[PDB]
Amino acid sequence: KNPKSDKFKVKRFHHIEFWCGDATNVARRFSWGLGMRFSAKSDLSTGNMVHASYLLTSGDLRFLFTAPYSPSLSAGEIKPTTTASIPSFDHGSCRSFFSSHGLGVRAVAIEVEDAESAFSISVANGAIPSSPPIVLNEAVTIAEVKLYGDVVLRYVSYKAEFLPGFERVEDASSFPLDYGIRRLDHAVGNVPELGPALTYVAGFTGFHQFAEESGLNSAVLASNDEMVLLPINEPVHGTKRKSQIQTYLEHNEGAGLQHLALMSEDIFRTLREMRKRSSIGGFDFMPSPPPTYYQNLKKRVGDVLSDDQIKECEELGILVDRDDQGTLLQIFTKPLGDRPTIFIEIIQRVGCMMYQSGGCGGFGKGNFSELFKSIEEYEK
Amino acid sequence: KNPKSDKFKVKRFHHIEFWCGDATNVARRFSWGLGMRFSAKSDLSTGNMVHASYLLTSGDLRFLFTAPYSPSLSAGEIKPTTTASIPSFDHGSCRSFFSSHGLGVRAVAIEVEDAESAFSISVANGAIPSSPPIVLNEAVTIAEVKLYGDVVLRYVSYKAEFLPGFERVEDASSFPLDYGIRRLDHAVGNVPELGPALTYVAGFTGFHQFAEESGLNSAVLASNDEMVLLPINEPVHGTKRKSQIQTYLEHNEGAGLQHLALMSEDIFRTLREMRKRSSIGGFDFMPSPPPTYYQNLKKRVGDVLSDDQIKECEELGILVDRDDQGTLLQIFTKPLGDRPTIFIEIIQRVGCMMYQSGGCGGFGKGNFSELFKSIEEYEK
Ligand SMILES: Cc1ccccc1-n1c(=O)c2c(C)c(C(=O)C3=C(O)CCCC3=O)ccc2n(C)c1=O
Ligand SMILES: Cc1ccccc1-n1c(=O)c2c(C)c(C(=O)C3=C(O)CCCC3=O)ccc2n(C)c1=O
Ligand SMILES: [Co+2]
Ligand SMILES: [Co+2]
Repeated sequence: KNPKSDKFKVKRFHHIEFWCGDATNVARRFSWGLGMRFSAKSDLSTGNMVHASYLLTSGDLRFLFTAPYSPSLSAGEIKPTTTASIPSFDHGSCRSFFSSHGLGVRAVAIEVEDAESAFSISVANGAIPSSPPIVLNEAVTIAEVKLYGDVVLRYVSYKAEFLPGFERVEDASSFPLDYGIRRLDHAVGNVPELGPALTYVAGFTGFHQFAEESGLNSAVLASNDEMVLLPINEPVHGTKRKSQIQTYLEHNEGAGLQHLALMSEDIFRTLREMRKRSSIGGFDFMPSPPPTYYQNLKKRVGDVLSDDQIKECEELGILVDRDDQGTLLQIFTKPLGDRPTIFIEIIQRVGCMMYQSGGCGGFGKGNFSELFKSIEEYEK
Repeated sequence: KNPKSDKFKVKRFHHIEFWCGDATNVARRFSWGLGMRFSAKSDLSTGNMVHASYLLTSGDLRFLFTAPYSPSLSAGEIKPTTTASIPSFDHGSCRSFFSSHGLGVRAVAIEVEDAESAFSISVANGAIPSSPPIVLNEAVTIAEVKLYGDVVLRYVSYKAEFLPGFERVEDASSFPLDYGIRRLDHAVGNVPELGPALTYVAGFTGFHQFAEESGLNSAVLASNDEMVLLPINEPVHGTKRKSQIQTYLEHNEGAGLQHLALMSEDIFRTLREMRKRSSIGGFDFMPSPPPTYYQNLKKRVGDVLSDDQIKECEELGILVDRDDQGTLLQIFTKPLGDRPTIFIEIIQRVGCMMYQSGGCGGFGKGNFSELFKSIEEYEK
C-alpha cells in the first residue's frame, strides 16, 4: 500500500556530499576504487577561496567531495560577497563535523520541482531548517533541512551543469573510468531511536513506509514513485554478537549515514573490477559467505539465476535475496575510511517490470537468516 | 668543505609522518600513485583506541599516515595507560595541525644511535622540545623537537619491526607495488625568514651548510656523511611572478614542509608508472618544459645521457641539472592535496662513486635559469 502522501514533488536522488579533511585524496581514491569519472570542480582554480569541491560521476550517480581551505583566504568575505559555490558551506561546521564523525556523508541531495517550496513546506511540517533556500545564478535553487545527526537532506531544483560556479573537468584529467555503477538506490541512516526518527522525517516529507539477532530494527521511507528510498536502523541491545548499529553510533559519535547502495547495470562486472583494485588503492569487501550459503542458492533462486550465474556469485561473494516481486543481488564493502562507520553496498535488482519499480526485491533482510544458517551448516 | 660537526650520531632518514583527517584514504591514494606497499598498521584492530596509523614502504622509504579517532574512545586513558602506539600523538594537536595546514608532514624522522642523548644534546643546544624521549617495549626510543612551523624532527633509535605496537600487514592486503622508489633523498622546509631558521636548526644539530627571479633564497643543512639533507627556502618579494614560497606560506598558514625528494633506482620507469596512473587516482606532474629545454640538453649533458636517454627525458618531462661531481635528473608533482602547499620530487643521481656521496649533482637550482631561457627561446 502506497498512499502517495509526498508533500511536495520529489524527482530522484541528485547527489551525495562527503565532508572531508582533504577532498583531493578522498576523491581520487573513490574514483579509482569505484570507477567514477572526475566531472566538475569548484576550487581555487575556479575562484572559490572557501572550499575545494570535486564531483565524481558514474551514470546518474554523483558523489561530491568537499573540504575547507584556511579561513584566512576568505576572511574579508561576507555571505553576500562569498566565493563559495555551495553557499550553505561553513568552515567551522565542516571542521566540527569532521572532527566529530570523521569521513562521512554530510548531505543527501534530492531533485525537487521547487527547492523554495519544498523547504517552506518541510519546515511548516516540522523539519529543522539547516540552510535557507538560495538561488544560484538565477538558475538553480538549493535548500537544506536536518535529516538525522549532522546529516542534512538537501533540496535542489533547476529552472530548465552540476551547479553554478562549478567547471567541467579537463578531458586530460577526466579518465573515463566505468565499472557499471549507474545510480544511487538507497541511503541508510543509523539512529539511537527508530520511532522518533521515522516520525520526524515522515512528518515533514510525507514519505510513506515501504512494504517490508540481526542487531537492528529498521524501516524504509519512500517517495511517491518509490524511487527515493531512505531506510533507517536502530540497535537491538544485549545479544550474543554486539549490535553493529551500536558500534556505529559509538565510533561515529552519534547518528549518521550508515551505507549508500549503488545500483549496477551488471553487478558481476562491477565486483570483478572493484575486487581487482581492492589491494591497489580501492575498496575491500566484507568476508565471503561460506559455500553452504551458495549450495543453498539453487533451492531459492535457481529459477532466476543459472548454475553459472550462481557460481559467479560464489566467486565474487555476492549475496542474493528475494521478495514477492523481484530478486536482489547485493554485497557490502568494508568501512570506507578509518572508522567502522560508513560503508557502501553494490546492488542489482531483477524483476518488477512495468521500467523497474523501486525497491524491487527488498533490502536483503532475509540474508540475515540465510547467513546465520549457512554459517552453522558450514561448521559441519 | 664538510667540518663534520654533528653533535650526535645520525644514521639516515627513517620515516616521514603525515597527519591526515582520514589516514585510510590518503594512504591508499599514495600507495597506488607512488607504488608503495602496505607494510604495518596500528589501529583499532591492533588495540590502538587513539589513532589510526598506516605505514607504506618502497625500498628504504617509509611513509606513515596517521589520523585521530574520536577522543571518546580513549577518554578513560591517561598517558601511562595509553593504547596509542605513538605516545607523542595528541588528539587536539593533530586536529589543530590539520585544521591549520591541511594535509602535510608532521614529522621528519631520522635514525640516531641514541634518541635519548640526541634529544638532551639538541635541547641543550637550543632546540625547542616537542615530546620527551619515551622507550617503547624496552626496544625503541623516540623523541621529538621542533624543526619549523608545526613540523617536528623525530629521533628514533633501536637497541638492535617498524615500531612496537605495529603489526605487519596481511599478505592479501599488501599488494607488492613497486615503481622503483628506494629512499628519501631530502626534505625541504619553507619559512618566512631563512637566516633565523638556518641558525636555529644548525645550532642544535651541528649540521653544516652543504656546498651550493627564482622566487626564493635557499640553503641546505647536512649530516656528517651528508646522507641527511635538509634544505630550507625563504621568499623573495616584489617580482614579476609571485613567489611560490610566499604562496605556500599563505595557503599553509605559515612555515612548513615544502617538498619530499624520493630517490628512484630508475627514474624513467618510476615516471612511466606514475604518469600512467595520474588520471586514475595517482599524482599529476607539473607542466612539461618546452622542446627548447630538451634541444639544449645535448649541449650540457650529452656526455652523461645518450640521445635516446635524452629523448626519454623529453617524453617523461624530466629535468636535468649537473654539479661539478654529478648529474641530477628530477621532476616535480603537482600539490599532493587540496592546498598549493606540499609536493613531491622524484630524483635520480649520476656520479660521485666512492657507494654514492650525498647531494651528488645538487638540488637543481640551475634549472631555474635553463627553464627561463627555454621558456623564452620556445616563444620564437
Ligand atoms: C549485520 C552485519 C554485520 C557485519 C557486516 C554486514 C552485516 N550485514 C549488513 O550490514 C546488512 C545490511 C546493511 C543490509 C542492508 O542493506 C539494509 C538493512 O540492514 C536494513 C534495511 C535497509 C538496508 O538497506 C542487509 C543485509 C545485511 N546483512 C545481511 C548483513 O549481514
Ligand atoms: C619555481 C617553481 C614554480 C612552480 C613549479 C616548480 C618550480 N620549481 C621548483 O619548485 C623547483 C624546486 C623545488 C627545486 C628543489 O628541489 C629545491 C629548491 O628549490 C631549493 C634547493 C633545495 C631543493 O630541493 C629545484 C628546482 C625547481 N625549479 C626549477 C622550479 O622551477
Ligand atoms: Co541496503
Ligand atoms: Co628538491
